[PDB]
Amino acid sequence: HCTEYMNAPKKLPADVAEELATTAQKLVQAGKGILAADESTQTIKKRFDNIKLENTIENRASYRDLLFGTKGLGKFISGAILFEETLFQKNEAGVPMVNLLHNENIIPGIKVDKGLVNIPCTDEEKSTQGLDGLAERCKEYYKAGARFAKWRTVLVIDTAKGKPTDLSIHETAWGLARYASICQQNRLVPIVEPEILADGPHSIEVCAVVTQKVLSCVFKALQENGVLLEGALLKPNMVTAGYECTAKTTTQDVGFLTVRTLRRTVPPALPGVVFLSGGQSEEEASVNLNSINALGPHPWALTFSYGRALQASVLNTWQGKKENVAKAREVLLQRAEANSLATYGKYKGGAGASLYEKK
Amino acid sequence: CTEYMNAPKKLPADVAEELATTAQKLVQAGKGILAADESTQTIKKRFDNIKLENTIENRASYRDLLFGTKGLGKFISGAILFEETLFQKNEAGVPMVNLLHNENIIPGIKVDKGLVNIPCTDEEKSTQGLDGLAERCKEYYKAGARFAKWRTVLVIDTAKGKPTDLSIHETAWGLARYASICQQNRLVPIVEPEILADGPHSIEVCAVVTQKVLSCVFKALQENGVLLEGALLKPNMVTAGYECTAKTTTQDVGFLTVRTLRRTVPPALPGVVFLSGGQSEEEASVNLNSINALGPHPWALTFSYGRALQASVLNTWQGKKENVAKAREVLLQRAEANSLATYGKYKGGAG
Amino acid sequence: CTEYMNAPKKLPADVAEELATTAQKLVQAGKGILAADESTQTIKKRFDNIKLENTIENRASYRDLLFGTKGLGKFISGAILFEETLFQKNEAGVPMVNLLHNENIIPGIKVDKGLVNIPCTDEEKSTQGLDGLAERCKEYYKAGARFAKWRTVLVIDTAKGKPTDLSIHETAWGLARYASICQQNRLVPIVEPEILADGPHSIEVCAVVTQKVLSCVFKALQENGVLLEGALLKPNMVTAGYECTAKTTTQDVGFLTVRTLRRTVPPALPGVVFLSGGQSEEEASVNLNSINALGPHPWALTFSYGRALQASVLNTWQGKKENVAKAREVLLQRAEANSLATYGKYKGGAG
Amino acid sequence: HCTEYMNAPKKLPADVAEELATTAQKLVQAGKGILAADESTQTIKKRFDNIKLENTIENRASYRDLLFGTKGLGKFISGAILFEETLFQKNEAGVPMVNLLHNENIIPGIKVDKGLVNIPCTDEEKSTQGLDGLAERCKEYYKAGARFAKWRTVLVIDTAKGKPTDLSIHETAWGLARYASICQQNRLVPIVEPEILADGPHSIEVCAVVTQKVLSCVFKALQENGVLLEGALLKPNMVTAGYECTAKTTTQDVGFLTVRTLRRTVPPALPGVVFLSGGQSEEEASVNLNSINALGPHPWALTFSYGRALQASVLNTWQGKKENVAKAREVLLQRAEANSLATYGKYKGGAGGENAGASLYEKKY
Repeated sequence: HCTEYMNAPKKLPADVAEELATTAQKLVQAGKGILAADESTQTIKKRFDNIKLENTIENRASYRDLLFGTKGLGKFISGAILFEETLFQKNEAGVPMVNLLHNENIIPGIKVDKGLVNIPCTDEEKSTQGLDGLAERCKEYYKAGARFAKWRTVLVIDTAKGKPTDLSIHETAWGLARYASICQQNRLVPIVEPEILADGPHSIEVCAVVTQKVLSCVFKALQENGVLLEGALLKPNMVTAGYECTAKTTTQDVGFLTVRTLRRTVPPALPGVVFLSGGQSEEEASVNLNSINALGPHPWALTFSYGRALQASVLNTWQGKKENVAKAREVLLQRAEANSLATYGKYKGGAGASLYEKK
Repeated sequence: CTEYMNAPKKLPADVAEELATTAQKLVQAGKGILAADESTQTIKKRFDNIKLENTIENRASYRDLLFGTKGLGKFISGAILFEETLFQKNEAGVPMVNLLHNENIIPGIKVDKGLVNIPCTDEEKSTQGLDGLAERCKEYYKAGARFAKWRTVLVIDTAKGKPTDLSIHETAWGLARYASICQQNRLVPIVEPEILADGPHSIEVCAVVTQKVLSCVFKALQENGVLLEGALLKPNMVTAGYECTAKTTTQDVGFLTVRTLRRTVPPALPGVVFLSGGQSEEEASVNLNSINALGPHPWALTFSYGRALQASVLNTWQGKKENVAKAREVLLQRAEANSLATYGKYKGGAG
Repeated sequence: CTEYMNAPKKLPADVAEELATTAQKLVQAGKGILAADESTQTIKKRFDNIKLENTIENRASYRDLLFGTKGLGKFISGAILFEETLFQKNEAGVPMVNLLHNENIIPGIKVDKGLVNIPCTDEEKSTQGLDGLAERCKEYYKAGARFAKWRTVLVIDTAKGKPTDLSIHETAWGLARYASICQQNRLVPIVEPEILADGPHSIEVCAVVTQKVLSCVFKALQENGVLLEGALLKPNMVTAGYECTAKTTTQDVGFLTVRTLRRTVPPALPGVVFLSGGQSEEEASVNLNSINALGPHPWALTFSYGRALQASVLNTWQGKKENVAKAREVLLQRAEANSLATYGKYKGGAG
Repeated sequence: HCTEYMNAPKKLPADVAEELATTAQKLVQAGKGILAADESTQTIKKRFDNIKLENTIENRASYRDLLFGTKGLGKFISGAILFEETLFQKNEAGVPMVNLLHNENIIPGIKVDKGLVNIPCTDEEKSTQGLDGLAERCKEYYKAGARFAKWRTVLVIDTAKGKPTDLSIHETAWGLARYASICQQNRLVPIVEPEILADGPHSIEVCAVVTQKVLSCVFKALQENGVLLEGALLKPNMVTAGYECTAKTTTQDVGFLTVRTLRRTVPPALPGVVFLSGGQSEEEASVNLNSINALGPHPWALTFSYGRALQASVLNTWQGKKENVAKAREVLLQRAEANSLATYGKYKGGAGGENAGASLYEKKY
C-alpha cells in the first residue's frame, strides 16, 4: 500500500484500537474486577445439583437476575462474563438481563470458545476449539451488547511426562493468539486465559518455571498475530504449588512467585491481569490476591476474574428460593468487596501477634 | 518406558499401517487423483456454462457420469468427494462410493470449511475447519472415505512482502493440526498449501517462495507428529506469474518444481499430487510430463486434478444423458493422458 | 519437586543476587553510563579530528581525564572500558580502574569482537565474540569489571525488506548467548541491538521494526535462560530516518520510544540505557528528557553515551595538559544535563 | 533494483554453488567414503600411548604419510579430513602431505571447529565454538588445498533429565547452520555433524525419536541460514540403542531405524550422508553400514566418515616402526575396501546373514 516495513502485522484502525483500549482499562478499574457468570448448561446444572434444584431456563434466568440485579455491585465489579444464552436472556419480569448490568454500569462479556479436545500425539493434552465462525459470532455478540470475550485453554504440569509439552504450549499459545486477534478486529477485548492446572505434587518453583515458559510463549504468539496488548487482558493461574504437594507453602509465596513470573514475562502495555482462582476457596482466592497486591504498586492492574470464588456461598444461601435473594445478594456484595479490597492490598480477612506490657 | 517425553507420540501400529498403505495406493504407478469435491456454489458456476439448474439430481447424474466410467480406475487411484456426494445415491438408487469401489477407486473427502481473512494482514487467508473435525472424520470413515483434503491459499506479492510470516505459519500450523486429526481418525491427509500464481513474478521468485513455504509446512507437520508415510502433499507447480515475467517454458516449470521439492520434501512422503491451478487441461498434462521426464524421483510425482480432468467432460455432456457415453470418452482420454505424464511418456500429439 | 526439565536452569543464588544489584546500581536514580570503550581504530579517528597522535600515553591521559573527574560519580554509575584501558595505568602509574573506584563508579568492558557479514543477506551484520568469551569474562571480572557490552547492528531498508528474518534471529540469538555467558561468569550484560537510523523511513516504521526486533531479542533471552533482573537493554530510541523529510519533533520521539518499550520489555528488566546513535550531545539529552517527561516508567530509562558525553570534552581539550581542568568542567556539565534528563527535568522549554 | 522476494536467503554466486555441488558429489562417489584423519595433537597423544611411541611432529608426519601415501586408497576413499597442522605439513622427504592425496586423487578437508564448551543453564550440554575468524580461516584453508570442512557438535540422550533439551538442540542446530553458511561462501563443502552420543540405556526407538527431532531442527536451521543442501553433507550418528541397553540389538534394526529416520528428515537435494561410527568396533562400523545399504537403493549416498573405524588396526600393526609401514598399509586398504563394499550393501565379513545354519541333506531326485 504505502510501502513501509511489510513483514509485520498491520495496525488495527485508530477507532477500534481506541475503543478496545478504553474497555480494557475500564475492566481493570481501581478496586474492581470481573464476575465470571459464564457457566454452561452442563456446568450450571452441577451447581444446581448441590442445592437440590432443577436446571430449567427459568431457574437459570432467576439466578443470573439475582447476581446482575444486585444494587451497588458495580462498585466492585467492572464486567461480567456471560454464556451465550444469558446474553440474549430476560428475567421473569421481562427485562433484558444485560440491562441489569447496564444499570449497575457493568460491562457485559461473552465466553466464545467451543470447549476442549485432545491434541493427537500428546497424552491427552488439550486444544481449545472455537475459531470456526468466530468473527461472525463476535459481530453478533457486540450487537447484543458484549464488549469483551473469554477463551479458556488448559495446560497441565506433569514433570515425569514432560508435561506441558512443547506441542501443548504452542497449540495453546497459537489458538489464543488467533482468538485474540479475531476478537479485536470485531471490537471485543479478548481475555487470554492459558490456565496451567494445579493438579499434581509439584513445588511452587516448578509451577513458576512452567508458568513463565508458557507465558513467554503466549505473548510471543500474541505479537506474531498482531494483537494489541493495550486492548487485551490476561487471565493466568496464580503461581501455587500443586494440589497434592506435601510442602504446604503460604500466601506470601503465592504472592512473590506469582508477581515475579509476571514481571519477567508480561509487558506493561498490557493494562491488567485478571487472575483465575482454580480450585481455591472463596477466602483463599481473596487472601492470595491480597498477598499479590501487598507486593507492590504494579506496572499493571492485578485483579480478579472469579466465578466459583464469587458465587459459591451465594448459591448455598439461596437454594433457588425467591425469599433468599436478598440474603444471597448480601453475600455477593460481601465477597465482591472482599476482593475489591484485595485489589488494593488491604483485605485483612479476620509475628506482630503479641501479649503486651506496661510502662 | 523411559520415553523421551518432549516429542509428539507415535500413531498406534494398526492405524499407522493403514494410513501408509492408503497413501501408497493413492500414488500407485501410472495413477493419480480425481478432484470431484466441488461445493454447491463452485459447481453451480460450472453448470452456469452448460445451462442447467444446479439441482440435486443434476449433481448426482454428473458424479454418476464421472464415477461410473469403466476403466477409470486404471488411471485413477482415488476421488475427492464433497460431503453431499459421499452420502449420495445415483438415479438408480446406487451409492456413489459403490461406483468407486466397483471401479476400484478410493473415496476421499474435502474437510476444510473454507477461507477467512487473517486480521492484521492485507487480506491473506486462513483456512477454517478444525472445530468438530475429529468427529466428522469418524463419520466420513464410516461413510467409506479413506483420505481427506484441506486447502490453504498463499499469495505472491513481492512488493507487499506477501507470504508474510503470519500467513506462512497460520497456513503451516493449520495444515499440521488438520493432518494430525485426520491421521488419528484413520484418514490420509492431503496437505495443500496452494501458492497462487497471481501477479508478474518470475519463476525463480515462485521457487524461492514455494521453497520457504514448504520448509515451514513440513516443520509444522513434524511439530504436530504427522506421519509423512501416511500423508500426501498437494503443492502448486513452480511457474512464473500469470502476468508472464517473460513467458518461461515447460522445461523450466519441470526443473524449478523438481528442484524445490528435492530441497524441501523428505522421501518418507510417499508422493506429491500436484494441483493444476488455472492451467488448461493440456498444460496440466504437459507440465506434469516435464516434471517426470526428469527421471525416477524419490517420491511419486502425480496429480490431483479437478478442472484439468473435468473441463471437456462438462462440454461433451451438456446434462443430456445422450452424452453419458460421449462424456466418459473424454474422461478416460484425459485420465490416460495424465497417467502417461506420470510415467514421463506423454508427447500430447507430436510434442 | 522433581524439575520440569525442558527449561533453562537457574543461576546459583549468589551469582544471580550479585548481577541483580549491579544492574540496579547501573541504573541508579539520576545516573547513567559513560561509554569510554572506543577501540584504537575508532579513537584514532577522534584524536585525528583534534589533531593528536594516537599513542598509548595519549589514550591513557584522555581516559585519566575522563575517569579522574571529581564529582562524576554523582551522574555516572558505570563506565564501559576497552580491554587496554581496563589493564592500563596513567602517566602517574596508577590503575585507570582505581580512578573509577575512587568516584565509586562501576567498571565495565566491551566483549564483542566486532561485526562480519551474514552470508546470503545483503551485507547484514553478525556480531562475533563467543569464542573464548567465558574465559575472557573470568579475566575481566578479576581485573575489576562488573558488567559487559556487546553491540549488534540492524538496518532499516524497507524496499530491500531489511532487517530480514535471518538478520533478526542471528542478532537475537548471538545477544542471548553472549548475555548468558556473561551472567554465568558474573558480569551484567548490556544487550545492544542497535537498529541504525540510516534511510528515509518514518518514525512509525522504525517503531514497527524496533518492536519486532525487541520481541525477537527477548524471546531469545528466555530461550537461553537469561535473568532479566541481572541484565540491561541498550536499544536505539525510536526516531525517523536520517534522510527523511518531516521535521521530527522530540515529543514524537519520546512517545513512540516509550510505546515500543512498553509493548516489548518486561518490568523485571531493571533499566534501559539508550544509545544516542548519530544524535548531537544536546539532542541526546533533549530526547532522553522527552522520554522521561512521559512519566514514571516501570523501568529506569537512562543513558549509555560515548559521543554524546565526550564530543565537546575532546574539542575543548585539544590534547593539552592545561586544558584538562577545563575539559573536565565540560564533562560534568554534560553528565549533569543527562542526569536531569533522566528525571525529565532538563533545559528544553519550547512550549 | 528489481524486487524479488526479500524475506529469504540470497543464493550463492553461480560459480561457487557449482563448485560446492561437484565436490559434494565427489565426496560421496560410488563405492567411496571419507577418512577422518583430523585428530588433534591432544587426541593423537592418546593413540600413540597404546602403541608405546611418543608424540612428536616427526611421528605425526610419518603416520599421516603412512595413511595418505597408500597406493590405491583413492579407490575406496574420496576425501580425507585433516587437522590444521597436517594440511601445512611435509613428510621426512619434503613432500607436502596434501600432494600425497592429490596423486591418490583424494580430496583434502579440514576440521574447522574450535572444540566444545558448556551451555550455561543446561546440565553440561555442549556448544561448539569456532565462528570467530572462521571466514578468514576458510580462505586460508582453500588456498592450502582444502575443499571441504568439518564441524562437530555433540548432543546427549538422557530421558530422565529431558536431555537433549530444546536449548541444546537449537544452539547446536544454529551453530551448525552458521558454520555451514560461512564455509559455502568461502568455497568449502561443510560436513554438518550433529553427533547424538550413544551413552545411556535408552532403546533404539528413543534414539530414533531424538535423532529425528534433532535432524528436523538442524535442517530447519540450514534452510534459514540459506545453506545449499546440494553443496553440503550430513555426518549423523547411526540410530542405535544406548551403550548400557540390556545386551540386545541387531544390525538390521540399526539399519531400519537409521534409514527410516533419515527418510523422514533429510531432503534428497542433500547428495549424501557420511556416517560417524562412535564407539563401534571396526567390524561393527562396516556391518551396520552394510545393513543400512542392504535396504534398497537410497535417495542419497549413504556412506562413511570413519576415523577410529578405519585406523584402529592400522595403528596396531604399524607400532611406529618404518619396517611395518607396508604391513599397516595392508590393513588400511583392507578396511577401506570393507566399507566400500558396505556402501553397496555387499559386505560379508565372517557372518553374511540369517537363514538356517547348515547340516543340509542333498537327495538328488
